[PDB]
Amino acid sequence: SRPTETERCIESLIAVFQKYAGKDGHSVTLSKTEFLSFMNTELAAFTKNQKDPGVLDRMMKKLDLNSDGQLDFQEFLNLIGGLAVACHESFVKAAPPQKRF
Amino acid sequence: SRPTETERCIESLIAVFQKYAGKDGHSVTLSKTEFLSFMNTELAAFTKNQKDPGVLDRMMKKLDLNSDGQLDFQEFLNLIGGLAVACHESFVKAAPPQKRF
Repeated sequence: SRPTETERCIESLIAVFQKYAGKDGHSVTLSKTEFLSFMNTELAAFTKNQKDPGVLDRMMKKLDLNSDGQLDFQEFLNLIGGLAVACHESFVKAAPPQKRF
Repeated sequence: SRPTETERCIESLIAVFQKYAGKDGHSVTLSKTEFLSFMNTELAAFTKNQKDPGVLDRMMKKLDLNSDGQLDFQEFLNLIGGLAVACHESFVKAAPPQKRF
């Protein structure tokens, strides 16, 4: 597999992490702060003017950082993935009258 | 944001789940079995001829299913995401001489 919709799907989220987590191959982790810039630089639709300080702020905080001292592989998928569920489809635009704290 | 590399990245993994987890909007979950077909139908590069029964088999089993009785949002990102780390970049093609059980 290569040109498969899913194929491009996987490589997509893995790299969002790798990009900040290493441009020339360094380690299998990243940085809580390095994630900051990425979100605001390549994910404004999720944190546009911080219209919602409960999507990103809640994820990055609850991500529980303690893996090798640095970020991680799923931590990112978890970091951004969670936002997708708290900003993109899956959960949002599905239960407008069923949303609360 | 819309045409951003990350933008397409998020929508990519969310839909892999949604697609099996509902084509016309049903719920925010999926099905352990429904995931089976998806992997073999749109992710053979990860389970091609089951060359590696430790990537998918270990993920789907350890995913710990007990959310609303059905699958879930991250469960998929976790299911496929984990594979990306156990088959795609992030972890693989990074430590050839540093891999083991």
